Amino acid sequence: GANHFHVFVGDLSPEITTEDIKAAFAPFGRISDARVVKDMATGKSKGYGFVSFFNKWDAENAIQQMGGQWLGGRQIRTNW
Repeated sequence: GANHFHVFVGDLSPEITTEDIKAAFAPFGRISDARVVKDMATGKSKGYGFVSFFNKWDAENAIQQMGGQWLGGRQIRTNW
């Protein structure tokens, strides 16, 4: 169907899950999908995740606003 606008999130704490990373990016707008990439073998957090918004003037906010903000005792990268 119609494509969404995907936001990369780097430097996540290993304790961070799909539940709380969705809660951190919910204040900007509604989320079509969000997840933290786990390793297929072990199941621990790889370090990064994705958050896809419906609107672009929304992900654009989420990238600029969260660029270096603390989440789980670690500053995060944000980009497309």
